[PDB]
Amino acid sequence: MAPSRANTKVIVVGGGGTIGSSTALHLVRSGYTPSNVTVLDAYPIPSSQSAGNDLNKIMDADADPAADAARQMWNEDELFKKFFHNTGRLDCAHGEKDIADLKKRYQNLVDWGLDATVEWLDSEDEILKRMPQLTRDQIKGWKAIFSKDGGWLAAAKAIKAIGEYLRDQGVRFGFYGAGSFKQPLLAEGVCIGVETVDGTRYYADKVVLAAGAWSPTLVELQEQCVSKAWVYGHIQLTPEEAARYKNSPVVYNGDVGFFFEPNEHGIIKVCDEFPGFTRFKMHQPFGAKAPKRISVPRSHAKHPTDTIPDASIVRIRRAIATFMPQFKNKPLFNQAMCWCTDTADGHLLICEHPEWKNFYLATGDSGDSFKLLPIIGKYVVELLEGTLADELAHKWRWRPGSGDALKSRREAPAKDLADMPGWNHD
Ligand SMILES: *Cc1cc2c(cc1C)nc1c(=O)[nH]c(=O)nc-1n2C[C@H](O)[C@H](O)[C@H](O)COP(=O)(O)OP(=O)(O)OC[C@H]1O[C@@H](n2cnc3c(N)ncnc32)[C@H](O)[C@@H]1O
Repeated sequence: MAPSRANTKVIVVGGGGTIGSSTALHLVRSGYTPSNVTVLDAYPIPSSQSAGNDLNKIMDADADPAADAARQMWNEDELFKKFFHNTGRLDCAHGEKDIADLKKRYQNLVDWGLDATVEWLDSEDEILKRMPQLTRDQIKGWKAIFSKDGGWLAAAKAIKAIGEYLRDQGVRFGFYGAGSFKQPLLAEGVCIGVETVDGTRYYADKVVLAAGAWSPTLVELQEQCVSKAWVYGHIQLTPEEAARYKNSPVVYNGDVGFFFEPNEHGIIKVCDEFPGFTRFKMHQPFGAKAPKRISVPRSHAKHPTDTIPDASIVRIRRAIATFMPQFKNKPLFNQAMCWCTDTADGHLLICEHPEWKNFYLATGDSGDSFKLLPIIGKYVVELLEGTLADELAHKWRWRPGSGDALKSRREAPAKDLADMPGWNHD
């Protein structure tokens, strides 16, 4: 019957990204033999097109079991702890609608699962006493929640640290044409390996597809996942300017955008807040009988001259003019699109393929899974071994026809890059 952990060969497709690197880590921590694990990625770990290849991501206070288990590891696991910056978060709102919603969010913590960590800031001057770097004339009528819990995650560094640990263990890697998945290798309905674009054939007992936004492009997912991009750009502070924002909280206003503490090189990343962009084109995933119109990521790693739409730049410039008016003349550089894939309900897609035995999906990240990096591979290993909790097996199940992922649980259906000029410089 089935091999032991030490004798099981596993291929992790997308193992240079978030879910895939975590899966490879948890296979080695679980006592799989490192040389029996093969990481395949289009790009070397940390993949240059991974959504986790970022200077920073937010760590919030999500009460979910996966998020809580990840939070404990960001605080306690020596591989990850140094990459969690506990700056806290300043969530601001203005206008009657946004303030009323913020006030209810705050009350839902008092009423329910404790505040302790959280403060209501009921005026401009209370926001300024927390964050003196803001400008009063730009925050007229604002209120905020200040949370001391959470902060930001040094995302690319964390995936790089997993990759170094995996290399030092003796995990096997294939990248570029030797890593770019083309198709599963099927033998009478059982997946026994993968073929890459260069024609290399890798054989294993189990295959994990952790290909992020590329997952519905690579195999037929029946629109369960729809891929979308979000945007950012960067500004460079002088050492004196950057020292003002040492340990600064993540600052967010849902009408405006958000920005992070400068990194150790003085760079602040600034983001819009919006429902994402698709990039529909004709493509034929493995298991599709003909080409289909699907959202296919427009990869900045493949197209490094790409930037972001003009509309996005206007929004990011508005966010800088509002949060950091003293920096409005700094150029916005290293502008990029970053891709995720939404399910209709925003829950993960972590399941065995219904026809291809031993081929597992680990995707549906839905734009909020970087914080799960330390833990998510544990659940994927449980899935491979048949021990995943039944409630999670159901929540993460194969579910075509379960709702429109174009809108997902977001405010609107995503707009398409074909309609949003300014990002293509070919
Ligand atoms: C884009 C984005 C995401 C994001 C965010 C802001 C932006 C702009 N803010 C976040 C935040 O504050 N907090 C948080 O927890 N998450 C946030 N996110 C979302 C997060 O980045 C994603 O949910 C998560 O990183 C997705 O992980 P996943 O593992 O699913 O995807 P990935 O890291 O992109 O990795 C996919 C890998 O697949 C490889 N690939 C693609 N095609 C192939 C082929 N053909 N063969 C082999 N490998 C392939 C990619 O190269 C990549 O490494």
